[PDB]
Amino acid sequence: SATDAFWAKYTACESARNPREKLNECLEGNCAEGVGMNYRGNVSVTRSGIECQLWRSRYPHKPEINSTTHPGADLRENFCRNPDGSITGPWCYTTSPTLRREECSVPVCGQDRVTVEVIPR
Repeated sequence: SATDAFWAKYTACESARNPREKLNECLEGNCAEGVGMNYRGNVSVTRSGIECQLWRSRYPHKPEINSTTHPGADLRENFCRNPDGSITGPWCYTTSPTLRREECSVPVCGQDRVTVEVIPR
């Protein structure tokens, strides 16, 4: 990227961007800013208890999204991402053969809560 590079980040952090606290936190990948483009977390499981598959690991599911199309997105071994712009949030491809994909529960930035509720045992 470069300046496509600055927009990528700028876009993703347009809402948390005024106060430097609010805006760094965002670039600091750790919590989700609206649907979670800003997110360089560390959460390897879906909201239901399932273990995310590797981004390059391409079995049980073959991903259309691949770090080889989403220069963008940090499709770093099996963490939870949001390379598309999903309403539900940073998601991941499950390792359960009948669950292609599911979102992940992640810390929101600022008003701490959870992106989506985690399913009980």
